[PDB]
Amino acid sequence: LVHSSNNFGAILSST
Amino acid sequence: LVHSSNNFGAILSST
Amino acid sequence: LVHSSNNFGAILSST
Amino acid sequence: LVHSSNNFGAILSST
Amino acid sequence: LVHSSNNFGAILSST
Amino acid sequence: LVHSSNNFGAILSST
Amino acid sequence: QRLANFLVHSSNNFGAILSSTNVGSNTY
Amino acid sequence: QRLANFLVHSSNNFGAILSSTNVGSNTY
Amino acid sequence: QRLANFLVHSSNNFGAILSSTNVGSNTY
Amino acid sequence: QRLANFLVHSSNNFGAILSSTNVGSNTY
Amino acid sequence: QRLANFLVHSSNNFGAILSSTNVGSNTY
Amino acid sequence: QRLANFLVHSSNNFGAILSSTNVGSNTY
Amino acid sequence: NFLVHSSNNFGAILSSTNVGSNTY
Amino acid sequence: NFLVHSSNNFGAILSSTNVGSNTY
Amino acid sequence: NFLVHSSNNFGAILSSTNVGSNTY
Amino acid sequence: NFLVHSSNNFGAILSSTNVGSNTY
Amino acid sequence: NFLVHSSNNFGAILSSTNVGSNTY
Amino acid sequence: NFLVHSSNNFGAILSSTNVGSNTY
Repeated sequence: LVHSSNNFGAILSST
Repeated sequence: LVHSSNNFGAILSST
Repeated sequence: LVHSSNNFGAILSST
Repeated sequence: LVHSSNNFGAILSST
Repeated sequence: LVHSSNNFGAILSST
Repeated sequence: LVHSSNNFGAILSST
Repeated sequence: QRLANFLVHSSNNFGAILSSTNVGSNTY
Repeated sequence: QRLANFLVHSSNNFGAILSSTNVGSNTY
Repeated sequence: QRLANFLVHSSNNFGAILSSTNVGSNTY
Repeated sequence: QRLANFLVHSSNNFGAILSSTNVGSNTY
Repeated sequence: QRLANFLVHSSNNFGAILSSTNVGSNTY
Repeated sequence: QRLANFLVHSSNNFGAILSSTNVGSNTY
Repeated sequence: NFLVHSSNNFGAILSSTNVGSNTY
Repeated sequence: NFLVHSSNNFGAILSSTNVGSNTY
Repeated sequence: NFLVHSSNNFGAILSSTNVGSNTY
Repeated sequence: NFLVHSSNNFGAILSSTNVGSNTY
Repeated sequence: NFLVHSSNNFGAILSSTNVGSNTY
Repeated sequence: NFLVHSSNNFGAILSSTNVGSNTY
């Protein structure tokens, strides 16, 4: 589960 | 489950 | 579970 | 579980 | 479990 | 468990 | 969530880019 | 969450970029 | 969370970048 | 959390970068 | 947590960087 | 935690860096 | 095989070159 | 085979070149 | 095989080059 | 095989080069 | 095989080079 | 095999080079 709030940057998730 | 609120950036998810 | 609030930087998560 | 608040830097997590 | 508050630097965690 | 508050430096943790 | 009076400029690139530039080769 | 009067400039790149530049080779 | 009157400039790069620059080779 | 009147300049790089620069080789 | 009137300049690099620079080789 | 009126300049490097510089080889 | 290249310049030359200012 | 190339310039030349300003 | 290259310059030359200012 | 290269300069030359100012 | 290279300079030359100012 | 290289300079030359100022 990935939760993001007010993301102005770059988010990278690898599973 | 991916939840995004107010995303101004770049979000990358790989599963 | 990944939770991010007000992320202005770069977040990288590898599992 | 990864929790980030007000992240202006670069966060790298490898598991 | 990793908790970060007001991170302006670079945080690296390897497990 | 790693807890960081007001981190302006570089923190490296290896386990 | 309340947000107001904010200007956002976002640019995202996911594609390979190849650029070649030549300026010159003039005889005077 | 309340946010106001903020300007954001975000640039993100995930793609390989190759750039070649040549300036010169002029005869005077 | 209350945030106001803040300017943010964020640049993130995850891609390999190759740059070649040549300036010169002029005959006077 | 209350934050105000702050300017942030953040640059993050995770990609290999190769740069070549040549200046010169002029005949006068 | 209360924070105000602060300027932050953060630069982070995690990638290998190779730089080559040549200046000269001019005949006068 | 209360913090105010502070300027922070942080630089962090985790990547190998190779730099080559040549200046000279001019004939006068 | 006789080849001659002659270039003569007597005029002031001003050159300005800008390459860049790209956002990715 | 006789080839002659002659270029003569006596006029002031001003050149401005801009390449870039692209957003991706 | 006779080849002659001659370049003569008598004019003031001003050159400005900028390469960079790219944000990634 | 006779080759001659001659370059003559009599004009003041001003060159400015900037390479960099890139943010990653 | 006869080769001659001649370069003559009589003009003041000013060169400024900047390489760097990159943020990573 | 006869090769001649001649370079003659009579003009004042000023060269400034800066390489660095990079933040990592």
